[PDB]
Amino acid sequence: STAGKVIKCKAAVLWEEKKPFSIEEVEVAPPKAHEVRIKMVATGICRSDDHVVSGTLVTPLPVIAGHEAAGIVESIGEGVTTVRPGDKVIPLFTPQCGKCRVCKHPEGNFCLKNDLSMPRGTMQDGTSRFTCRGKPIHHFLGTSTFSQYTVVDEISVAKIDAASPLEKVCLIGCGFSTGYGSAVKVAKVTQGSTCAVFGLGGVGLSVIMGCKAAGAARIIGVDINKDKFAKAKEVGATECVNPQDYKKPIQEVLTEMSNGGVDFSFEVIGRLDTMVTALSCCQEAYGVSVIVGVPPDSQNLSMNPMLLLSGRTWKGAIFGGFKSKDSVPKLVADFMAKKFALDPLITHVLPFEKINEGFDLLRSGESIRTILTF
Amino acid sequence: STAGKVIKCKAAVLWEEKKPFSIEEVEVAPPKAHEVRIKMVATGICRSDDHVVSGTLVTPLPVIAGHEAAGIVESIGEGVTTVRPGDKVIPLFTPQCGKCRVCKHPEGNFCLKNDLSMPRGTMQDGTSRFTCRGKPIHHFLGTSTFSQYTVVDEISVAKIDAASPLEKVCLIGCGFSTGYGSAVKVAKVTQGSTCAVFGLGGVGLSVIMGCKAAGAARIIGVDINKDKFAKAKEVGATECVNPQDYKKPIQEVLTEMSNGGVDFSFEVIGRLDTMVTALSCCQEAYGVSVIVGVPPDSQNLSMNPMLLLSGRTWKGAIFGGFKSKDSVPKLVADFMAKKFALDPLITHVLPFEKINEGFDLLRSGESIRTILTF
Ligand SMILES: [Zn+2]
Ligand SMILES: [Zn+2]
Ligand SMILES: [Zn+2]
Ligand SMILES: [Zn+2]
Repeated sequence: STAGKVIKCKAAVLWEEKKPFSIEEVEVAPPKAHEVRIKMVATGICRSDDHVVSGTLVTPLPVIAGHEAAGIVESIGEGVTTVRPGDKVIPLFTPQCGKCRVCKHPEGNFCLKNDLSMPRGTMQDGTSRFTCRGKPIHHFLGTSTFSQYTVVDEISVAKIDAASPLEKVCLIGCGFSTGYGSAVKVAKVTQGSTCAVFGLGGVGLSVIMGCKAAGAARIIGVDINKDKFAKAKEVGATECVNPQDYKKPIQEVLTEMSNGGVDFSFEVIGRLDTMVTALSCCQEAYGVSVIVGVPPDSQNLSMNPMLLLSGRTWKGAIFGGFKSKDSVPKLVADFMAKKFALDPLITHVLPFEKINEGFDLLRSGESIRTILTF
Repeated sequence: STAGKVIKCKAAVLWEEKKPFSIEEVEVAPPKAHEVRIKMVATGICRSDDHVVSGTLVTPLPVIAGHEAAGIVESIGEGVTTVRPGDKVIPLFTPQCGKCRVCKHPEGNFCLKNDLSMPRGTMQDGTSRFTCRGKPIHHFLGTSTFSQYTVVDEISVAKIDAASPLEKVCLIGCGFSTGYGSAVKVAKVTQGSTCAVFGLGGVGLSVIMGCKAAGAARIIGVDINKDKFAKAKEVGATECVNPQDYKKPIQEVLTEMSNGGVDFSFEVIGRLDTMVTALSCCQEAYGVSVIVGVPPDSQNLSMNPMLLLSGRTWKGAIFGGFKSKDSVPKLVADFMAKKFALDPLITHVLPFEKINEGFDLLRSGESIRTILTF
């Protein structure tokens, strides 16, 4: 009954930088060929949406942010074959065109048809499917999840298990997959190993879960916030050290505990200094260090190349290294299996009209994760 | 007839820093348990021996440098089982104890019983087997190859094919294995791939040979010395670019030629800037960059962590990543097979008494490789 025409719903529009979201009434055009229209059930509030707000992550304004969510398909345009109206889904911030140099590469996952490198804030056709009173509103990463309805290209959507709690699995859209995959697919943690995770936030907790799934024998969780240590242990950290309690550099305290250094270290905070530190606390001969995120406004770090000469590996990734369309479905399946748990991460569920409030919880504080329900 | 007592031979002793080598008469004590005495047939002159001279690579003086050579066993001490008097060998700058955390690791190769990290300039027992007129002379990396006779621990020696041209295979002791292995074992180049090698010197030429053995489909050789380009092509480079001819940064010219960037890049010069450049000219989503060497006096490089975030890998290694004792024997076997050639690298053969002259050829110039014969 909306199957073939415009929709009128409320979306959180960012007109200007450093301005709160504006609950507005916008019209959502019907999906063109290979586009899919989804009715949002829940969306998480991720750090990267706040960067849009600061002007740190530069993308065309006004826009409709959000990228970590789950929904239900309302209508699909011409040529769509992967989803059907009524199907559960998760929109993908990192596409899967399935045909670029990267999609075909057995390891690569940063699909070339992504809108994060040189942001356009459009659909693959270069047009916006949103208007606010005659004014065109830009998309955010082919997602725009801070809307009751959104349109996404077919390469930016994944069909998941129909019995999926969408108020929980929305995590698989960013936060969880990003940390989880960093462990299991980027570092490729091995059983019996020792790992160090710098930052015990939500992505942080997801890395620990990965390291655990992977089979690590020890997981040192490091944060300067004692308070964050309980969940970490509950989720899998075997130990937790507060760099603030030692009279010496933790790379040292860390190299001493692991007797030589850890097998894998994770810098999940995005700090430059911490990036180097984690590189160092790693076994000099065969240690692997993974950078989970770096603020979009990061500067150059200072390092001694000698750190790599001994035998260390330094890696990075977007979306936990997962081939998005192939993998999302699988993470739900594993969750449905009772494999991993997602609850420990959800610290707040607010109705969607209270967005800006969610952002406050995020901005100055302890909010592991805030889920917005529609 | 020397089988169980001191020997008197000539060695190149470095008494002081920034002083030429002194052809001297020194006595070589007989091998203790698990030590082996070797009669040198030839030794290459490697860049790292000159660092000892500048004071850049800090090791106890006076010392007997050299570490890239081949010889014949004269006597073996108690408990030796791997070599027998008369056997061809290659002394190993990077040991193989076979029992440290690193020897047991399937990838690690930087044996923990190495003398490069915290140089002692002794034997595993902490004693020197050299004296010059009553004065003790230090060892260099468990090797000291600038001597007619040397003593090495059993973990620092490899037995090779008895039909081996030792005036050619001495290369497998440093120079060749270092570049070769960087390709075939550290980057683990794959067939059909595109590679970029920064620096067309000897290790440089060995990386190109590796990339070729490995099966690359394209090999861009980069150097600011047009003159070095012929051997590179002869040895395997499909193309050669001189950064000096473009009006733009080669990371760009390079990203444009490889249409996205190379699969693997090698920084074989040891320059900080070049280190970053090679990181960048690599496919953002799945490109691997390998650092073959860094001067022992290197400073911190400046970099944007964002380079790794997309999906790139940054690695380093000592001795081409090869498990020394296991591998050396195999590189001779492959050479004996007609697999790879070593000649193109040997640009100079000088009798050993003319050491300092070899160092001149090295120091200011084009000398791919200088082999010293005893
Ligand atoms: Zn693609
Ligand atoms: Zn996110
Ligand atoms: Zn060892
Ligand atoms: Zn060398």
